[PDB]
Order: sequence, then C-alpha cells, then structure tokens
Amino acid sequence: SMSLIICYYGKNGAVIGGDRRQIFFRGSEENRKILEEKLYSGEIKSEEELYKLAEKLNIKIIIEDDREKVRKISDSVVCGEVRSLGIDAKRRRVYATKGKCAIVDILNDTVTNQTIKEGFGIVVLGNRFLKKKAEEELKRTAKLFPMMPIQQIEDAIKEIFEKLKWHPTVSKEYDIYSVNKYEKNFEEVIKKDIESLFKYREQLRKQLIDFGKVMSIVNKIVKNGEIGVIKDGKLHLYDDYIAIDKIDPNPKVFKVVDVEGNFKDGDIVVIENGDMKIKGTNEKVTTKYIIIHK
Repeated sequence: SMSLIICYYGKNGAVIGGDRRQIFFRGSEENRKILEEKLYSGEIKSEEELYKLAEKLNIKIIIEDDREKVRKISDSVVCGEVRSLGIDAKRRRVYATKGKCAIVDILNDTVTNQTIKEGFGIVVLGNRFLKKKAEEELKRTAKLFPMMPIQQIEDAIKEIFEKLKWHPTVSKEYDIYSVNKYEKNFEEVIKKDIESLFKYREQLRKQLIDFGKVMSIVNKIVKNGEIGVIKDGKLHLYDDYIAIDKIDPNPKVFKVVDVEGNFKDGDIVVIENGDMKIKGTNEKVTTKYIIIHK
C-alpha cells in the first residue's frame, strides 16, 4: 500500500527512492477505512498506536516489508510503483531516465492514464501525510537538483527518507537508485515492463480458472444415478455421464470405463449415495475412474 516514492529526473539523470512496506488489514470494511484515514492523515504516529487502535476496531494487521517498490531496470531506467490490491488491482508506476519521466496508471489489466514528462522535475507518490512532508522537505533542495551531482541528489533523497521513516507506513529499509544515461527507447522499455505485468496477471488468472475447473469437477461427482450398461466387461456410460482418470483441471475423459465385480453384459450400473453397484443384483462395482455429471 501507499508509503512514499520520490523520483527525480533531469538533465543529469534520474534518481528514485522508495521503501518496501505493505499493510494488510483483515476485518470490517468500515473499520478498515477508519484505520486507513488516521494512518494516512498523520494522526497515527507509530506502530504501537497503529496496533492499539486496530485491536480496538477488531482489525488484524499484517505488515510485510519484502515488497521492493522501486527498481533499477538498467543503466538508463529506474522505476517505482504504488499499488492497492483489493477487489481491483490499482497501480501507479513511475519510470524515469535522464531528462524524462513517465507515470502510468493501471486498473487491473487496463492502462487508464499515462503521463510523459521531459525536462526536469520531481514526482512524489504516497499517502497524503508523507507526500506533503516530502514535498515540504523537498522545497529546500529541489531547486538545486539540476545543478547537483547525482550522488548529492541521492543524499538529499535519503535524508528525506531518514527524516520520515519513523512513520509506520514506511519500512525499516528503503532503496535508492540512480541512473545517468539516456534511454533511447524509453517508451518501449515501459511497454515491455507493462506487458510483463499483464503476462503475470494472465498466469494468475489461469491458475484461478484451473482451480475453478477442479472445484467444478468435484461438485459434479455423481452421488446418485443410473449411469450406464455393462458390455465387454466395461461400463458404457449414458449420455449424461462421463468418466475421468483423476481430479485435475483438464483430465482424460472416458465414455467407456473399466470396471470390476460380479456382473454380466446388459447389467445396468447405478450409484446410490456414492456407492456404485449393479441395478437389481445390488452387487458391488469398483473402478479406478471417477464418474461425473456431463
């Protein structure tokens, strides 16, 4: 979630800093909201205040600080991201190279806004409180950045992260990266990075689709039915039914199923309460396969 990213771009290069902290809340949507407002307004000054207020509101907190939010893609490009994963996956990414910066907004699998900037400036992403304080701290050095060596800008940005990291939306560790080369294919590099996000999301989607196929197979298992007729020692299933070799997202399907037991050709196979037997005789029918409704 929203902590702090600070990004400079100018003729001397680009510099980005960001922390790593994510906070997950579990509990009522309304109390969640109350907690976030106080967290992002500056009312909540420490972790102890946060944990205390959360327990009073019946919200469980999970803080995870393994989220790298800024990266260095190459000699010429740095980037950062803020995001909110809820019902919707909301992201705002900043990319920067010497002399240029881009901001891209993404809702789920759609780019909803983009901004490209050339010249020099600063982009601050994060919560209101930290955004404002960083901007306030920045107004004292930001004018000087275009005339500074890169290391001094790094330092100026570190200083701001040192001054603000007491805040509980910030991790203990933060990352600073800079580049001093111009990326000639800036837009392509951004495009490729964004496509990777979409590929990754399409993979998660496939995993969830597969889970749903499996659950759907499990709910379709036959507990009751007249399912077919014995022929050549095999169960020839009726149209409403099919067999599968195992519970899997895309299993081998069978209409004609190897079975064992005391029956003969023309005997009708039934299942009642999940017990497979011969109609009339009531003799037991075993199989390796799983029978499901079409």
